[PDB]
Amino acid sequence: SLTHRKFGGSGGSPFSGLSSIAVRSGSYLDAIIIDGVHHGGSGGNLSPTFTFGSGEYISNMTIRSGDYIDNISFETNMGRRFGPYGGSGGSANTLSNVKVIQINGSAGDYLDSLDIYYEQY
Amino acid sequence: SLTHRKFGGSGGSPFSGLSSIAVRSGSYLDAIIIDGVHHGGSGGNLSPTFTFGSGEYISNMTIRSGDYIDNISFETNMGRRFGPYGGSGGSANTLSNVKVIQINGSAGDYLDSLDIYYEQY
Ligand SMILES: OC[C@H]1O[C@H](O[C@H]2[C@H](O)[C@@H](O)[C@H](O)O[C@@H]2CO)[C@H](O)[C@@H](O)[C@@H]1O
Ligand SMILES: OC[C@H]1O[C@H](O[C@H]2[C@H](O)[C@@H](O)[C@H](O)O[C@@H]2CO)[C@H](O)[C@@H](O)[C@@H]1O
Ligand SMILES: OC[C@H]1O[C@H](O[C@H]2[C@H](O)[C@@H](O)[C@H](O)O[C@@H]2CO)[C@H](O)[C@@H](O)[C@@H]1O
Ligand SMILES: OC[C@H]1O[C@H](O[C@H]2[C@H](O)[C@@H](O)[C@H](O)O[C@@H]2CO)[C@H](O)[C@@H](O)[C@@H]1O
Ligand SMILES: OC[C@H]1O[C@H](O[C@H]2[C@H](O)[C@@H](O)[C@H](O)O[C@@H]2CO)[C@H](O)[C@@H](O)[C@@H]1O
Ligand SMILES: OC[C@H]1O[C@H](O[C@H]2[C@H](O)[C@@H](O)[C@H](O)O[C@@H]2CO)[C@H](O)[C@@H](O)[C@@H]1O
Ligand SMILES: [Mg+2]
Ligand SMILES: [Mg+2]
Repeated sequence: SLTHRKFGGSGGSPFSGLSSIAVRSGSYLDAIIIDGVHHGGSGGNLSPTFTFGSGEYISNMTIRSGDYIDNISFETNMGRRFGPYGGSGGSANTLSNVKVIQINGSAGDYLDSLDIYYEQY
Repeated sequence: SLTHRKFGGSGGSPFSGLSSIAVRSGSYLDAIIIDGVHHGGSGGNLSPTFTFGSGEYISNMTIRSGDYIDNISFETNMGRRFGPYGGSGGSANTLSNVKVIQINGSAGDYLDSLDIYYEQY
């Protein structure tokens, strides 16, 4: 059962473990790069890195996928945009009015799949 | 209390976003370093970095806390432990028979709070 629990006090500035994202892309997502950790292969070209602010999170996202992840775009709650990066294959699926918590997946020479954990609002 | 969705195909090798953890600690946790990214202050002493292996996840965790995070220790499904790090203040809470998915929190000069996202078995 998926859940969360908070320990500690009320001080400080919020942070997420998911602190930055970049991709390598061409026709597909060759790689997704999460906090600088690379998942996938070395093809395509490297995107800029998106670094989240305190309290900033992915609120909406569009993922195109087939056998692999074709394309990623997202928007944050601060209205900032990442992508689209990738190609035009697959079909699109969207998350709307969410808070993304984690990005897991599977990768080889490319990014095969994503398993996105999020809160739905 | 949260959900997940999968996108893409069945190829490649699985990965988890949460792949390394270190802390700075004294009396409290001054900081937590997740996938290399520093959250918190510059006090205390830097712990070794725990780098997760293939198929490894936190299955047991004990956090002491009050206004801040006083102490952390955890064990993985593969029997590999981190800590205890920190002090003996606050009060203790344990999660067990879990799979930790993400660590968020809040931090200033110290680690004020941790929000642990997990599957509960
Ligand atoms: O993102 C995957 C690759 O995209 C491009 O590769 C294309 C290539 O441009 C095209 O001639 C060929 O027919 O298809 C491949 C993809 O299957 C990039 O040039 C590569 O760097 C990427 O790996
Ligand atoms: O998500 C990537 C692409 O997945 C499918 O393409 C497969 C195709 O099904 C298979 O016959 C061929 O051998 O491999 C390609 C991927 O290289 C979708 O049909 C495409 O729309 C996607 O771009
Ligand atoms: O991420 C896409 C696939 O990557 C790998 O497949 C490679 C294979 O390792 C290599 O020997 C061959 O030359 O190219 C293929 C990619 O076409 C993984 O082994 C697959 O599981 C992934 O789907
Ligand atoms: O982990 C927080 C800090 O713990 C110690 O600081 C102590 C200090 O040793 C003691 O003299 C004072 O009375 O209390 C503070 C904590 O409130 C470490 O020495 C520091 O490096 C840490 O930042
Ligand atoms: O988690 C850190 C400590 O939090 C509390 O101590 C606070 C106390 O609540 C506050 O009134 C005072 O001003 O600061 C101290 C921190 O030194 C818990 O009572 C302690 O057990 C915790 O160690
Ligand atoms: O993480 C503990 C707190 O760190 C900062 O608090 C500072 C504050 O900025 C400074 O003016 C004062 O002198 O010291 C405290 C540390 O106790 C954050 O601003 C707080 O939100 C955190 O709780
Ligand atoms: Mg408490
Ligand atoms: Mg400050």
